[PDB]
Amino acid sequence: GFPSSTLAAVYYENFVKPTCLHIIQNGGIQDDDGTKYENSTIKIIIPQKLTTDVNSQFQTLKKSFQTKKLTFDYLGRPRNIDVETLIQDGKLYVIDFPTVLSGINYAISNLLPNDFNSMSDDYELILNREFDRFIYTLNKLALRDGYNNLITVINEKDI
Amino acid sequence: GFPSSTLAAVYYENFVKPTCLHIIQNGGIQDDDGTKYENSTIKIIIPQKLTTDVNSQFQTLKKSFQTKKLTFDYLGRPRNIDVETLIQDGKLYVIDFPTVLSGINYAISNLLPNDFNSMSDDYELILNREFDRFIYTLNKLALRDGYNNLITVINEKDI
Ligand SMILES: Nc1nc2c(ncn2[C@@H]2O[C@@H]3COP(=O)(O)O[C@H]4[C@@H](O)[C@H](n5cnc6c(=O)[nH]c(N)nc65)O[C@@H]4COP(=O)(O)O[C@H]3[C@H]2O)c(=O)[nH]1
Ligand SMILES: [Ca+2]
Ligand SMILES: [Ca+2]
Repeated sequence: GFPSSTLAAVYYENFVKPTCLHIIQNGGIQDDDGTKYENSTIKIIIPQKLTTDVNSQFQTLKKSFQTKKLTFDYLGRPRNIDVETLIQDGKLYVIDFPTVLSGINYAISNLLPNDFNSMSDDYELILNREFDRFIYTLNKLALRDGYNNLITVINEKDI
Repeated sequence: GFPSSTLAAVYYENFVKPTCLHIIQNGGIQDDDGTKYENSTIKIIIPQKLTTDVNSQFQTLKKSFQTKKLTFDYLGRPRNIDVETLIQDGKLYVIDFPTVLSGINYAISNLLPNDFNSMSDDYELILNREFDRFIYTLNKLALRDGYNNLITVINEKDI
């Protein structure tokens, strides 16, 4: 249907779902010191602006949240899973800025005059519609699988 | 625009492009024994059928091509890059079955009667249209950046 929905579907199937299954099946995510955090949950961060350099955007968010990388395998997966994590008060949070959101910039290209400015109300509307579709798809798939209470999706503007 | 185009754009920006830049900037990909292969190129494999278990599909293709995993960092990237590789006659091939293609199944859901069979001519047409858009987008972006000669995109049916 909409590109933003399909990007949420691959992000869910190939990242969020196996992360949730690891949390459930492993009894949590393990830190460097060997502590396993049964109470592991996921915060998915939607940025206020979407840049054409999501790698630098990721780095700036990692610095701001003071996260560190942990890694785990999910059986059958082609590659390991890497997560940015914060540990507070006996709880672990995966804090993910999805690199898949770069696809939204590709989509929107055709929807704007190509003299467009990123700060305009028109542009804020079109981007927010794509984010709304992405968020709904992510939540729909998580709810269907029973992982609603493991995942929250937060817009940067609302922090 | 089309979901399949947007999936190609994220696959290109967040995987194919940094792989190409590593090959160019590093003077190739390095094997376990320390041999660096200046002649490193990418074969992107489009499957004949798209399953709802791309992880098992990836494993079956890895077994058939007899590839092994190599890993490298690309400066600024949130995570390392993992590639399946084959080495033959002084040349290295990245052989990638893109897990992003799972998104095409999500897209197509609405386009078929939901009593549909995967083997029908109708279904072969709709899937092939999505693959055609994915391939064109990948090639367009690679050509724009100058990486056309590093990448070939092969349909499994044509091997
Ligand atoms: N934090 C975290 N997020 C993850 C991880 N794996 C997947 N994701 C997230 O899930 C999205 C979809 O991944 P995909 O469908 O496998 O689709 C992927 C996959 O086909 C390919 N790709 C990305 N990284 C690699 C890699 O290291 N090796 C290979 N062979 N392909 C990769 O590029 C596509 C697009 O990737 P993105 O735009 O980055 O979009 C990714 C990213 O936002 C992970 O280990 N950690
Ligand atoms: Ca939730
Ligand atoms: Ca080519």
